Amino acid sequence: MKTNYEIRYAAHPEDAKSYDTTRIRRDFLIEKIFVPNEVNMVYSMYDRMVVGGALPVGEVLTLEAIDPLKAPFFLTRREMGIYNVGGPGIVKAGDAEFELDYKEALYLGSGDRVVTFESKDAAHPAKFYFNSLTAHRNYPDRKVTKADAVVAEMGSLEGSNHRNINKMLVNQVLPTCQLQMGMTELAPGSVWNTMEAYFYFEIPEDHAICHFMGEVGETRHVWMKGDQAVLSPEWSIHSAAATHNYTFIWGMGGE
Amino acid sequence: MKTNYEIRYAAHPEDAKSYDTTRIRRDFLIEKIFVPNEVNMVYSMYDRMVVGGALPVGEVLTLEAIDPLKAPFFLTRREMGIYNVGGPGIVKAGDAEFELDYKEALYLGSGDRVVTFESKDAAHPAKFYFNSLTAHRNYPDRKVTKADAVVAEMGSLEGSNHRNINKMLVNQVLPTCQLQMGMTELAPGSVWNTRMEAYFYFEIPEDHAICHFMGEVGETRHVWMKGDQAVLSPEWSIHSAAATHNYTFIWGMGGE
Repeated sequence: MKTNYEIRYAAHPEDAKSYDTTRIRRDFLIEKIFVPNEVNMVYSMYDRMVVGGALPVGEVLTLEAIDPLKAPFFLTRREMGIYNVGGPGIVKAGDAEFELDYKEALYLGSGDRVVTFESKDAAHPAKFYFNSLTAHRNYPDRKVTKADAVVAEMGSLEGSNHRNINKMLVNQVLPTCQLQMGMTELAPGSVWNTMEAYFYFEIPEDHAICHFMGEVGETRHVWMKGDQAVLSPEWSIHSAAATHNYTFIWGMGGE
Repeated sequence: MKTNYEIRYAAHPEDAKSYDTTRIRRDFLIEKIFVPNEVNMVYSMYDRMVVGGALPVGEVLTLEAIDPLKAPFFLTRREMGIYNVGGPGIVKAGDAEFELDYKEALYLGSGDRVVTFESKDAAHPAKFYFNSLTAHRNYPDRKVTKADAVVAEMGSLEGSNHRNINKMLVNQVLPTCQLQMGMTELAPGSVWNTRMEAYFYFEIPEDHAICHFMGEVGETRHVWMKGDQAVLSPEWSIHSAAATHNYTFIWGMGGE
């Protein structure tokens, strides 16, 4: 068991236009999400979003109240949405207990509760990706699958952007303070996705995603792999083109 | 008829990494290729490649020996590859005469000859796109169509890069000094295109765009392009591209 976190500052669009590739990767790209028996987190000064991953491999991992939360429990005054993008797993929060398989999601509300992550089989570990935002009041926990989602079909073969948007941890489904999350699945041969955090997965290891950012007319990009996330500022665009189809999770807060 | 040209200098990758979007567009993108009864040309200090277009609309257009050539004729000490990407047209070079329809190509060798471009019907004008490099000896002219091409099918549905590479003005088909050119046609639903190279994109709807990548590996940039535009790709630069729709592109290269 080990928790790593880092704080990342927000930025001005006028300054970001001069960033080089190294600077863009340092500030926006999150490369180290899943490491065996680690919980790895980025605390973003864009709306105080925490983006993280937990990878239990023969251990139960605890969600620790990192220093910048200034709270005895991670969810003391926070809410979070969790997706499993690996093998079957279990999330516990206080005495509540949820089974999550591949591509299933879970909202947890505020409260002084111990949160733990575990895999049913260490040979096929759970990969828990999560976003978290502040929460000034509790709302009930809910497990949410694609079955409970508002689905929207978009794009076409011609435009290489045929995809299903699964709106899951959204206002139409369940109450939350500010966190909204969903999952969008590109059809075979579609590669375009025509503050927000984007996490990409279900893409082979030899392929890549070009994630776009910056202001219109001054666009930049960052090259990403599966199981990596990116912070997309309020002032930034957020298109992506990969070298193969993929799925991605999106999350957002604020106003 | 009017001829416009501009000279564009080469760049060091160390300097290019600080270019903003405006500077990248200015130096690397060739936005204005086809204008009625103009020949528009760029002379690049990357291998002294000339990239240009000629759009004859009720006029016969002459290929002029622009000043940076310092020669009595454009082809005095040069060779060129022409593609027609519009309606039927005719290229004359000296007393030689070549009919070019859509997606047909033509190599002209060096020599003191007048070259002209014309459309058969002004209502359906020919769109002549060309690349030219220096040539220290003559090689015979030749028209080359897809039927003459060394064709290689590449990619797949899954990689959105299913394409036919038509290697047309290449060493396997005909001798040239250094110029080689070909045409790659992406399948419906495929958008990815893969020394100094020039890329020209077409057969894509007006409302769609090509995102052309450039820069060193680990320091990449991009430029958004439209159909009937070209881009110069330095020897130190990557050259992949992803469009929002399928397309065809012509490629030309020289050097070593």
